[PDB]
Amino acid sequence: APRSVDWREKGYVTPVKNQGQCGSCWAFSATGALEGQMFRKTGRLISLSEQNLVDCSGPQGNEGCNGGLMDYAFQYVQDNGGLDSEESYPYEATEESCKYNPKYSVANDTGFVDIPKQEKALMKAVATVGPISVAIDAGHESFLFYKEGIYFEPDCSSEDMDHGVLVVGYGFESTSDNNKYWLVKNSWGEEWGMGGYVKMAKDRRNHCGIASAASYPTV
Ligand SMILES: *[C@@H](C(=O)OCC)[C@H](O)C(=O)N[C@@H](CC(C)C)C(=O)NCCC(C)C
Repeated sequence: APRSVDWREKGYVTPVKNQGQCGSCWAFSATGALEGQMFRKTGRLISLSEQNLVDCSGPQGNEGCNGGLMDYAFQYVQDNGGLDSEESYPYEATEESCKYNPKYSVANDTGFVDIPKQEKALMKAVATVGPISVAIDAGHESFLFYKEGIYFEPDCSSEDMDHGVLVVGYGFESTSDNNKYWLVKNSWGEEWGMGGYVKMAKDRRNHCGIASAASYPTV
């Protein structure tokens, strides 16, 4: 695997979005990964509807603004046979009745792959697949008010993950102990962190659980 990967450099990643006051992180992490795989497949980068997932993927186990899972979202897209564009079904930060329209479907997937729960397995996936949906422990004020640099929270849990985000690459901080990081796309707007991104400690014992719930859709 390469020592450094950053899929934003190759056009795989839409601009940072903002979930607002809705527990819909799972939907944004899911659209992020599917946007990456659809771009690899077609060469077209098209923003996808988190609202479609919020309103319609209840049968697969998601709960709208009361949470969900990226794998459930990938299953909905497979079950449903498509997912609408962001443009045609824009984000509302509240759940309403399902309004999926196949006429505006711009994506599909055939399932998903759950990655083994090891950071080096996550590294290979990021290097060979593209952006990867992951779960992290985001429940600390150090993370809420994160500004820049490599985030490391000694109290972070590797099993109490609560926030779905997107790993778009990894790297190392030039000038050899605790220098590696994951490049993570968050869904809290472009003002949060580093243009919406956070560098999360890598190879420091699965910090904040980043490798415990990693997955991507198959297209
Ligand atoms: C994520 C979120 O929006 O928090 C940022 C404020 C949601 O809380 C959420 O869906 N969390 C989720 C696990 C993530 C995807 C790692 C969860 O708790 N799922 C179980 C709840 C059930 C509705 C599936």
